[PDB]
Amino acid sequence: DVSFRLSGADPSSYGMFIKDLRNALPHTEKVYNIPLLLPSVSGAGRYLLMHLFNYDGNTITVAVDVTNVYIMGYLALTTSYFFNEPAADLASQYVFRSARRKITLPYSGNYERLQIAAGKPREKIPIGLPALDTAISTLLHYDSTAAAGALLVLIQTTAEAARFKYIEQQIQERAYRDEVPSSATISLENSWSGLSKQIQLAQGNNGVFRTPTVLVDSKGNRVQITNVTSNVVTSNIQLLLNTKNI
Ligand SMILES: *[C@@H]1O[C@H](CO)[C@@H](O)[C@H](O)[C@H]1NC(C)=O
Repeated sequence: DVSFRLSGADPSSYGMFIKDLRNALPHTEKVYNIPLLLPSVSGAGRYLLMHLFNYDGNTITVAVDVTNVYIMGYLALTTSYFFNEPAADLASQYVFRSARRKITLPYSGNYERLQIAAGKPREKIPIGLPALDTAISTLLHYDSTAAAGALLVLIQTTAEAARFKYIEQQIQERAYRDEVPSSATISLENSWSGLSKQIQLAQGNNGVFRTPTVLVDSKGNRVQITNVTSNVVTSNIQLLLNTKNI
């Protein structure tokens, strides 16, 4: 398991949590020195548990699929909650089985569905450590509309930060003040699968992408990533979605 406590949290302790999260995901090989997530894991070993504690010390446990860093569900006191999707239902066969009751959320875990449920795009939802504190607190008691926004915050401040150093740094900058994600942050989130694929395809193609990936940079400028010498590949991305899952 991995843990993070909002009480006394700072950029360093958050950085340690994101390091722990990354290090808890298994891999047998690296591609261009980036860990390649496994094609599959059978049984309960597929799921990592993240223990998150809000400022008051109340906690939820979040179940994460270690092959794709997708959040499947979470436990709050004696109630488990899972996304309304086959991968999440499968996860519910292995984690939080001791919950007194299980609620299936009225949406799947993908960004478009969560944004519909929340009533707003994540362009408009502030993120940061204070927002994460709020998100944990919200998830402690069932409210499906509120939970959608909370889960958008949760996914970005955990999984997406694990996947991209830039996003981790963006949250560290929001340690004591929330701010909506940069357009670059959104671009990277939307491009993780694509980047992961092209970095793997580059292995037998002299480091060259078969298809360029279009991103937005830190200054709001759109750019094409064409090969593995790009800063996105050398410095930023920290985990690759296995092409067998793309
Ligand atoms: C590879 O990417 C670099 C740096 O982003 C770029 O300047 C260059 O034109 C690209 N080279 C090839 C062969 O695609």
